[PDB]
Amino acid sequence: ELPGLERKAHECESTRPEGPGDATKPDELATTASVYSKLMASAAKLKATFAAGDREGERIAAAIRAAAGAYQKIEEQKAAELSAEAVVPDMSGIPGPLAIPSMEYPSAEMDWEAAARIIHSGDTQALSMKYFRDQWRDYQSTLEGHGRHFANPAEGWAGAAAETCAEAQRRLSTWWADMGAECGRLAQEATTFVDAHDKLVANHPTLENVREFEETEWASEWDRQNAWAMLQEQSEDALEAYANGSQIQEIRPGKPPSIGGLPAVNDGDVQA
Repeated sequence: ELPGLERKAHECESTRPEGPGDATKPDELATTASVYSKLMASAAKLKATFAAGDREGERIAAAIRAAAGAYQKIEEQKAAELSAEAVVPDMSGIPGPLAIPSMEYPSAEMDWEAAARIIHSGDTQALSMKYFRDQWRDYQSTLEGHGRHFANPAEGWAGAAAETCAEAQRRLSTWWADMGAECGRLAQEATTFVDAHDKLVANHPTLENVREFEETEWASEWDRQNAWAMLQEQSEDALEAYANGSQIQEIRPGKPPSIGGLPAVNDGDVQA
């Protein structure tokens, strides 16, 4: 039994804390739909990548357990019952890298009463997306804490295999950190959005603006017309702000590093 090595291995398979959940768009405007699918696409892409990383962390655990099996083979070839060649860790039964689903990425007038309706037929506070944003943001730190599971090499283990695992462990550890920064990246892109949406709600004519105009007894058509003109301008001006002020970026996280073949292991690799 090689408990230092099993510990490292077990550490490596560690359950990754849950990613952020589903969000829903706050309304039915074209802008909203376009920006929303892009954030959903970005998030989709990250989950698929973290799953791939889950594989690598697990491949490493297998690597270490394979070396461990190799070490026990060495002690077995200490048959003092029959009275010291290096052994290659069996990796012929270790899962390969989990493929990252090649899913593609989206990319992009009406009267004010209608616009108003659509807007206020939705969540004017965009809580699902604010929540989505909140979650992704927090996951940054979490994913950083997660990578700490790999940062430190098995204790009392030296040799080429042990340094091979170490370097691979460090690369995964750094990568989970970088994946954490991608969370912060998504969240800032979400924030760009919910803030812009918030400005639209704040500046587009409200449902009160609608009734106030529909229930007004207008002296003439000139008064009624000129009063409409101003709310159609106000509608269009806020909606173009929303369109420009909400355009956002595609999150493209890099594939996790993989560990590959281990060398042979020797007696005296592991502490007594």
